Order: sequence, then C-alpha cells, then structure tokens
Amino acid sequence: EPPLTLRERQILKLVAEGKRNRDIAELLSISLKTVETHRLNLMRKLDAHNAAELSNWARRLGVL
Amino acid sequence: MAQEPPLTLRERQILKLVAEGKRNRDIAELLSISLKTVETHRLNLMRKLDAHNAAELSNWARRLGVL
Repeated sequence: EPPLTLRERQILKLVAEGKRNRDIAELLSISLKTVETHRLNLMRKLDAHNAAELSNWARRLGVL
Repeated sequence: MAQEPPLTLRERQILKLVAEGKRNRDIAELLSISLKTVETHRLNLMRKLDAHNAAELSNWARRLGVL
C-alpha cells in the first residue's frame, strides 16, 4: 500500500530478482548514481511504511 | 530475539471463560474462588498478553530494521 513511483516499482522488481546496481543502470540506461538515489528513496519509503504499520499495530494492541 | 513467560493453565481457564461471555462473578462461582482472585488473574493474564504482544512487535521492528 506504500506510494511508489513506477520507476521505483521497476527498481524494486529488479532488486527482488537479484540484479546488481550496475545491472540496473545498464538495463534502464541511467547513471549508477541515479540508481542509488532511487534505491535510497525506495528503501526509505519501505522503512517508513513498515514503521507506520508496526506503529499502527502497537496502537491497536495498546502496547509500547 | 525477545522471549516471554506463557499463560498458566489457571490463566488459560479464566481466559476461555471470559471468551465465553462469563462475568467475573460467574467465573468466581464456577471455580469457587474469591472475586478478588478472579480479577487478579484477569489482570495478570492481560499483562502477559501485552508483554507477548510488545515482544512480537519489537522482534519484527528489529527484523525489519525500523526505529
């Protein structure tokens, strides 16, 4: 349910398959630095989503 | 990586009885114990459930790298 761009979804798809940052850069014809920026943004959205989820469960369970 | 003491047989009994819509007085009569004892068991039971639940969420927070 986390909001991702299509480009982030694509990189997420490629990361989940097992591709390396250098493979992704070739596949999408973008610079390596761009890939990493995308992956950092991706990893922060995921973490934020995970934290929000766990936080909502803590409130539902009345703990922490 | 966190572990909690499970509910006792007596605590599981009260829990089952509460889940079946029994009031504290009903339970006290059924088990012939004091009302204060039933309430104390219910308080200990909820404290253990909270701790199980808090450890579960903390474990997942650790596994997922959050906070």
